[PDB]
Amino acid sequence: QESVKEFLAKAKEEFLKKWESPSQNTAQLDHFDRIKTLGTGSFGRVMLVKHKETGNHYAMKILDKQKVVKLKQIEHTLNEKRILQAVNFPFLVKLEFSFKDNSNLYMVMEYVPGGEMFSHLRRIGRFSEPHARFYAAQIVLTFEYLHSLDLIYRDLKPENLLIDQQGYIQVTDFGFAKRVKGRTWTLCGTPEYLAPEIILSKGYNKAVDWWALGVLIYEMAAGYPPFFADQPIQIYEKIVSGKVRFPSHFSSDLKDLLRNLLQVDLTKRFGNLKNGVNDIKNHKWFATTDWIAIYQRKVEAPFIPKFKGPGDTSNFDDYEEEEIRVSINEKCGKEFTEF
Ligand SMILES: COC(=O)c1coc([C@H](CO)NC2CCOCC2)n1
Repeated sequence: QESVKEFLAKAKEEFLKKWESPSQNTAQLDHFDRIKTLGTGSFGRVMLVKHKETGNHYAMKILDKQKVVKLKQIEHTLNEKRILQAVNFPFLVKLEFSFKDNSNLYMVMEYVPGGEMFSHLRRIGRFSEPHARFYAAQIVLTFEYLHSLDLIYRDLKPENLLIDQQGYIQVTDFGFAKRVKGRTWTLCGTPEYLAPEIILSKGYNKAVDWWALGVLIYEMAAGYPPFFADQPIQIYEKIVSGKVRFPSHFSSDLKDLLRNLLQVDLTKRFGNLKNGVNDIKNHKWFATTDWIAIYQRKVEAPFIPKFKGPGDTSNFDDYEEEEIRVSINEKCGKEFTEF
């Protein structure tokens, strides 16, 4: 379709210009007031902050450089910031500022108060097929965009999808995203969502994102993921078998789409065939989806998360509040020069 082709050509042109000349050092820490910790990880945290001059709220991801190095995440953190400052799509969280100091890397992103899809899914139990399909369509369009830029996302899971004030998805956490023109090899991603070729230590490509979409759609429509087991080793055994049991309440069209996304043979997997994303967009399960209306955010969403305003944190969890300490001495300057 000429309009999609022209859209994606322009998208790549615009991405490449920012990719080749990344923005750097566009804010500093004392421009913000810290409000609340929204999430943690082994090498950083994400805090709700408020800009002191504008009053705008943001989600500030703070990465400890020394822990990034120790956990062998240097390239991944450089990927994350370089990609985020270069992309632009309705369903991707926007990076507004980035900077670094003696101790930390900072990515200041839009704050989405509706919370993670994970929370809403666990609260409701499962989404109806129309509700799952609305979110899935946004992921399909997002992956069509990312993959056209030679980007692999590699962290699709319900925790990484925020629900915004219109009830639409915003994909967050580009910590594993990478520009890859052929194959890549790193073991990363959450066990339940890993494609077989990742588990088997193969060179893999964008087809792993389409596998993860199959896992996501299954989990949204069932309320639990298809390869569920108590420990990762047992999850991995189920994944590589690819034996999947579908709830009888799944429609036949849903089952057919899922068998083609959860195809162990990556050379047969939807999204990775000659017709690319169009095998997904044209599948019967998506027959009711108006792809353009989704892109233009003209479809009424299945629900609007309850929240009081742009500063409300009620849809996020409570964490111990720790210092944001900045050393008097620069750490790991060399490793993060390009950030
Ligand atoms: C270092 O730890 C993180 O950066 C982190 C941990 O948990 C999360 C979640 C889901 O991954 N995403 C944010 C995105 C912005 O709004 C709150 C949640 N991020």
